[PDB]
Amino acid sequence: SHMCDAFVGTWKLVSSENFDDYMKEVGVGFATRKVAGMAKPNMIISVNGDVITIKSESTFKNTEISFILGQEFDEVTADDRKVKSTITLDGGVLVHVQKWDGKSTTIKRKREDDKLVVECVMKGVTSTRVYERA
Ligand SMILES: O=C(O)C1=C(C(=O)Nc2ccccc2-c2nc(C3CC3)no2)CCC1
Repeated sequence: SHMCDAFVGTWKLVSSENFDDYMKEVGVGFATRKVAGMAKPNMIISVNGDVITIKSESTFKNTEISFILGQEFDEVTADDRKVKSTITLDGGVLVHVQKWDGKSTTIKRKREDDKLVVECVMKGVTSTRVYERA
């Protein structure tokens, strides 16, 4: 047992707050914001050795990242940004930093009760997205 076992599984979006404004701050255009905001993703998290895989599946896009904690990777985001990402575990929270064009955004994933809470921060704007087990 490890590290992320409390994250592993299949998770479904149950609430979102301030996601349109988060997306505006990251630079997402109108049409992508409207369709992305309407998405109801499932989040599938798995671990195999040192490799963590996170899949986000929705009607708008299916995206998947695999990574090793602390080891930077190049990522293409849902909104088609090319970013440099690093994911670490800090005090039981998965912290995902994306860097591009001299900007930065941080996505934190934490277990809280029976939920997986995703907090997304860009400049002063926070979005909170709550998932429960599927
Ligand atoms: O995993 C989550 O809750 C989180 C996100 C998400 O769900 N995104 C999406 C899920 C389906 C479809 C589209 C998106 C989409 N995100 C974005 C830009 C904001 C990045 N453009 O489209 C993004 C942050 C964490």
